[PDB]
Amino acid sequence: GVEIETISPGDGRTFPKKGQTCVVHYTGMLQNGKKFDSSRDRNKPFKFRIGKQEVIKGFEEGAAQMSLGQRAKLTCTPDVAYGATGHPGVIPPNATLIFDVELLNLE
Repeated sequence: GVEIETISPGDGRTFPKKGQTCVVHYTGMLQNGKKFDSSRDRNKPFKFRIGKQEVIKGFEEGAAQMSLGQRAKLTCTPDVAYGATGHPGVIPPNATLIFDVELLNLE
């Protein structure tokens, strides 16, 4: 259940592929709640690649459905990230997640 809500500007052509290492400014948001995570805090913008299941499934499908310079808004369903489990102390079980994602990558 990946729904993309894009703030317009960017290119719409540089799509990330497998074996490509990308740079994402993410920011976590809880539905009807406070924040829990931000790459803007540490300002080391989380260099990761595509094709190793490093990220969670809802964030992974949100990566390939974006392009260079775009600014989307993810809405991750509980069943793809942590809904049955819950990340201990940080994410409760059955939690729907919101992410502020801008793709300023390379490659």
